[PDB]
Amino acid sequence: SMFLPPPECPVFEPSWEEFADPFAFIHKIRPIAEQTGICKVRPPPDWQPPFACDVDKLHFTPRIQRLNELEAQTRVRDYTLRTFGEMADAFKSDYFNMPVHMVPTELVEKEFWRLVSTIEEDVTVEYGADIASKEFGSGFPVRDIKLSPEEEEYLDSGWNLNNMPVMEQSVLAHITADICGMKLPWLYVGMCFSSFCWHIEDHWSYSINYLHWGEPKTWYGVPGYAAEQLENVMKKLAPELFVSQPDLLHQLVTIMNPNTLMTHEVPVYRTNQCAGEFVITFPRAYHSGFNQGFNFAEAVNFCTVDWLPLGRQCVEHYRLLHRYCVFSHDEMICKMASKADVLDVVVASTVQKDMAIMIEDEKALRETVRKLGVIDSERMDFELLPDDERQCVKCKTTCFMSAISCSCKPGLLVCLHHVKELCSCPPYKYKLRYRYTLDDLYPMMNALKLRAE
Ligand SMILES: O=C(O)/C=C/C(=O)O
Ligand SMILES: [Mn+2]
Ligand SMILES: [Mn+2]
Ligand SMILES: [Mn+2]
Ligand SMILES: [Mn+2]
Ligand SMILES: [Zn+2]
Repeated sequence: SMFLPPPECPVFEPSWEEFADPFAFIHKIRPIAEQTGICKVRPPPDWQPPFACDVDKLHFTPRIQRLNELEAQTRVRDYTLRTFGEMADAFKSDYFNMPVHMVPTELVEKEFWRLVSTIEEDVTVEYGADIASKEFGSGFPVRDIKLSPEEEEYLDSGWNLNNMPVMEQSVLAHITADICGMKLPWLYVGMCFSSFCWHIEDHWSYSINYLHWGEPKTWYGVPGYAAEQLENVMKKLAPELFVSQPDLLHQLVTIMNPNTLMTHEVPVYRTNQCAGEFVITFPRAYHSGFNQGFNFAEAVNFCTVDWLPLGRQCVEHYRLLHRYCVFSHDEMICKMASKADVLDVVVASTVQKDMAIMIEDEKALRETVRKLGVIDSERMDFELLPDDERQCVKCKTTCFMSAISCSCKPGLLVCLHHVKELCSCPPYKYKLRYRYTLDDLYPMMNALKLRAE
């Protein structure tokens, strides 16, 4: 009894009516799926986008992966798709001395958790993980090169993961301070035992993952509500993963047995995602897994109106951890407000709610730094500053509403939580740099209120 598989995560089979709008559907399943963190979505049976690729003209460089539980790996030779598949299939086939398509999923799972926990075995595999480029395009059809009408039906589908980010019910859309990390689909070419470590998404966003083809992808997921609980457990067993590092290029992640989590009463769910199925991860929902064999997946992050409050909670949490932000949440809120006329009216209503909190928090923060003896002030267009030039020098948060500077430490900023941390000149030498006066802010919100009624 080495491995006791976690209970199955929820599986949805939307009707074509239900399926019509992804954000509508995702909102409907949310009460269920956020209780399990991950869920699986089976498109209607005839929904099948064409995958078409030259297996010989796609090259990529693969990440080498040693399979050791609790060992630190960082988030992020040449193969064609075909050479990789030849390698992948030969590996699984030899590992089990079985026909590569005949190994039971149960067994691959059990064997995965055995080999990551045994120190004698030093199994190393290779993964491909990379964004859509001209050198490595989407597995979905994109508008250009000429498409068949089969491909054009799927060109504008909500579930084409290229359109998913930029749709109307979506929030990361009209961000202009762009991410690419979170706007653009990622492609994963898997092989047997290649894995992805426990993580949650940047800014606690949703993600959606489509397995285009090949053998299944096994997932473990934890509901967002048990996030910290999982983190406590992981802290206890692998504390060097929690040594805060100088960038998001350094955040440490690990493979860890879901049985270990279950023993400590952290709820874990599993699923085998098969070709043509979607997995959706909910905000702050931890997840990990491994591939059963040669396969091809595409994934993208996204943010709904449901998420906006969590997005603010996350940036707050990021500041306590002194973790770097991918983008400014406030800055996004204000870009939206400044486009209140062309916003979906449910979106505008939700932004207004978040903006009202932002403004009230900002009011109190400014009152506080005033009582500290910071008197001087000057407007500053923070969004013009490269991110490295507007991070709080203590908590590393990306400044947008306001910051404090000082002639004594030129170029340096702190957010208004860390006024004491800028330098040691007296606070009459400090300057409050701010994007907006409170008087600017209230009209922006009223624009949102007018749009929503
Ligand atoms: O490795 C993958 O295919 C996916 C990981 C994820 O969606 O987090
Ligand atoms: Mn096969
Ligand atoms: Mn090992
Ligand atoms: Mn993920
Ligand atoms: Mn602090
Ligand atoms: Zn700060």
